[PDB]
Amino acid sequence: VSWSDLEQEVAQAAFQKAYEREINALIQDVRDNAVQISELEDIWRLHNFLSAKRHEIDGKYDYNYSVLVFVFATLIKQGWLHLDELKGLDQDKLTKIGSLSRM
Amino acid sequence: SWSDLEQEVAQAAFQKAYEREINALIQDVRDNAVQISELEDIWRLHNFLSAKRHEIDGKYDYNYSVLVFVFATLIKQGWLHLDELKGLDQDKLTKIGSLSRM
Repeated sequence: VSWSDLEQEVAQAAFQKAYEREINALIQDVRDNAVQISELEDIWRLHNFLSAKRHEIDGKYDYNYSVLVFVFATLIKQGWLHLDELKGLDQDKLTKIGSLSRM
Repeated sequence: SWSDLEQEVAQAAFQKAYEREINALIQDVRDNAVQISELEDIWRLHNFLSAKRHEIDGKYDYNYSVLVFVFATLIKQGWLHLDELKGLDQDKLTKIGSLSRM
């Protein structure tokens, strides 16, 4: 509850940063797989991968301030974001989000 | 009622048309997975792989009780021509052909 005007600006920032980082990494993966595709089973493994990733990406980047404390905590736990990049938020948030990365 | 060698010419025509479509698919999934630029390109590739996995799994039903319908489809899709089924009884070919026209 309660997000400043610039807290909202630094939130969108850290969101789009971790977002772009993960998309690009995905973009490389789908490329680096086009090489080792020999059998049809390799295509099914690519389909399965695109399924799992699409489901995670569509539901993980939920820009909703009421759960955005949990979203950021995940990204931190996955390396797509560090507390250093959320610099600008109130302190209970930074302290809270941190405690949630290791939970 | 399928002969002993009708079964062999069936396996032949089946897996050949299969290879043509699988090989062609492997090229598409390769050529497209490379030219991906934005994220929207990956979701479109995902949708394609979804529809194809569903179509391919249900397209190649090697079941002699419906294999008259499977072959007729492949012919309507270019993965096979009646010329390649010429080992079958002249009466099946007439049926299979008529289903290509539907």
